[PDB]
Amino acid sequence: SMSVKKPKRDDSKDLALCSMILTEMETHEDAWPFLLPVNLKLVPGYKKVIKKPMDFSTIREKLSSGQYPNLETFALDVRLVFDNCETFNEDDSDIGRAGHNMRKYFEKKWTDTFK
Repeated sequence: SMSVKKPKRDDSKDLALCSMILTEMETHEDAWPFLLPVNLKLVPGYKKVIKKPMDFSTIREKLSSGQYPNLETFALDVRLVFDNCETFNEDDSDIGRAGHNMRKYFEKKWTDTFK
């Protein structure tokens, strides 16, 4: 509360570490469904159904331009990528499986880096 603060967690390396995680996600072989925004002209249903599209390129641009105020808003956008994928794709499809694999990969790196 006012003039009463928890001890300062060092957040000075957060930007660099989120960039590293994002690099690892970008270079994973199963990243291909997520590298670029879904083409809303060419994919029926996507625009109406997925209220907040997100992809790795868009996360990378947001990261590089100071549009994440803290590491939790970064993790929210990454998880959005996988939540969208599950909304639109059957679990038993290549893209559906890609999304489960990538979410697992991400959550481990996240825990190991920060928790």
